[PDB]
Amino acid sequence: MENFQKVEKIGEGTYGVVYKARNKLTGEVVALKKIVPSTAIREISLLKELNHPNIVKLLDVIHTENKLYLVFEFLHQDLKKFMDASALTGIPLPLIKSYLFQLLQGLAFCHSHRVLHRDLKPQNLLINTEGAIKLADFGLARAFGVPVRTYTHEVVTLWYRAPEILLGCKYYSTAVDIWSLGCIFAEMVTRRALFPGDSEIDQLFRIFRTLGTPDEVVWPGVTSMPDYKPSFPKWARQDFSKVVPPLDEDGRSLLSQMLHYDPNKRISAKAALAHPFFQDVTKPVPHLRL
Ligand SMILES: Brc1cnn2c(NCc3ccncc3)cc(-c3ccccc3)nc12
Repeated sequence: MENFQKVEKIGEGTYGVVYKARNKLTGEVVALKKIVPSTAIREISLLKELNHPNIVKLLDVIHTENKLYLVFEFLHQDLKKFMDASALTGIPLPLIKSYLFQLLQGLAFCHSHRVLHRDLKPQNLLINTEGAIKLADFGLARAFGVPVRTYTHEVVTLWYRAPEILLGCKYYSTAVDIWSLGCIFAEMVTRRALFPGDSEIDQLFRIFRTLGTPDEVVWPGVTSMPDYKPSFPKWARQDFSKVVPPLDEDGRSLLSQMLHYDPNKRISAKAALAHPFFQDVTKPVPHLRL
């Protein structure tokens, strides 16, 4: 770590503080994350080769004095801040579309190598002045786990958690990331979180009130899941036209396939890239005030 000069704190991550830092040598400006079982070291080390333009580059892993530091490529803004900033007018549809398209490419890449994110959320979607958006923290969950609270005691958000995780499926799939991204897509369009649960049951019930309480018809095997209870209330499903106005039919159709209950039926990232919603996709430049 003596090779880096911290510039400022840029975030409170799941596993530790995240700093903007300068490589005291090359002058490189980076993001430095403070986070060791050998399995974690091997898993993380593998992420160094998982490179794609829509994944924040993992530059190096530093293990010293039994402390772990991850050095990443630096980006100037995150999607949470960008969305807050664009609240008054909303993010233009062509930009939301470009972002979704790019994020789907990042997921398709990671998923092809059998790597899951498992904790996608606006805070870990990073943007630059060129119109790019990238996923940060891919693979860390499998390496370190996903805590209930952060090292700061901050509550880890449930808002984007897939229903199979909430229902106790132990061996969830790449579909969990498609669910999260669908939640984020709806939030960009409406300017409000889709399912802002504040406990596991609130999160589940918020999903059920919008998408209908799942049953054996829409999700074969659901009633057997570890945390499923026959006493869950039976709510009816709402129309997407009410949920994400005024998203067009193509967008509502895609969102519906990203939020399918049955993870087996949920659209894959690769199939989503082929959806008609992306027929007119472009890459606009966002207006960034740094
Ligand atoms: Br890797 C990583 C690379 N950049 N980066 C950024 N950049 C955005 C930013 C935010 C504030 N000041 C300057 C740049 C934020 C976070 C982050 C980590 C945890 C929580 C929130 C954001 N992680 C990262």
